[PDB]
Amino acid sequence: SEWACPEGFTPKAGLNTDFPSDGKKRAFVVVPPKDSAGGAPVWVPMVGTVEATNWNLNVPRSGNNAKLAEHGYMVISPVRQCAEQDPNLGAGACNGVGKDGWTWNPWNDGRAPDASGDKYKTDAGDDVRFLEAMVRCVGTKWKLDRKRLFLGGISAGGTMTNRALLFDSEFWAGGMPISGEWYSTKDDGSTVPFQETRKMVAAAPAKIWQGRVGPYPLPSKLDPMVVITVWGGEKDLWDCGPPLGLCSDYRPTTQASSNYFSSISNVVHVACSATHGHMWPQVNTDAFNLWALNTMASHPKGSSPKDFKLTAPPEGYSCKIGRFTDHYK
Repeated sequence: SEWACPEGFTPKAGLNTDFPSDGKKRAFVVVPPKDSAGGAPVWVPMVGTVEATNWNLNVPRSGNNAKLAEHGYMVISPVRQCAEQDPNLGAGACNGVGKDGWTWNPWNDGRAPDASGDKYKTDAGDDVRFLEAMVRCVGTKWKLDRKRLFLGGISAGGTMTNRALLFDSEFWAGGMPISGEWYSTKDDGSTVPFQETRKMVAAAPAKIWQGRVGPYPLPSKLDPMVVITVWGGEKDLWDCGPPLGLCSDYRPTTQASSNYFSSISNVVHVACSATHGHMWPQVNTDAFNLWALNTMASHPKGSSPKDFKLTAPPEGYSCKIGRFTDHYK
């Protein structure tokens, strides 16, 4: 069976705590659709560094992702390890550098550039496993569509989405990484500082760049999926003030991710450009979210790329099949 729960755990509507996974106690919020017509498509939205899981689900400014349950989607939003099972915790310990082999603390989304992260060149990490186990467990109490499991997120959550799609494409039918990092590296897997990294990518904008967000080396093949990468435009940057300052620019990262997924023949990639900067899509939010999910739901796992049809997104967005062509000149 595709569906199972860990010993002693049973899923319920709303907040779930103490889900056992890789020896940790994990939490997640379940918002079921009113009817699971024999099998509901799934949306797993993830916050980034400073927004609380409940904001992403219930506050417009942060996405209002629970609204998708009104349109037939089962929505499951996972709580970050650092928030220690609190869905109302925004930043806290989450706003910090990573440890134990990880780059950034919110999500186990990319191996650290030093030796500490070498095990993660091949090990997907605890978060990739949690996300799958979580969905597999909810699936024992509500009927879910195994071929329509989609995940997504903003910032660190988009980074985590990229990692899960790279390491566990057998599970997810695809997803929507919004302004996620790629942690681009040189071909041999080594990392150079932010500035050089930005420049090397701008110097070769169509190249397939390796990255610590994924396995090293990146897979030459993946299971069938549909991926919608979202870039928020010129101001889509992450700057946390001195001394670190500007440390992520999502132009090269969404270019690099779009290049890779567009190069995998059995994966449909959609490159969406918006103008809201770095936060959940702000223009026509509800409409965009529903457009994006229905677009992914139109391409269930195992669909042929040649049959995918892209419809126009709401005003505020410009999407094309394939890699981004609007990031570099």
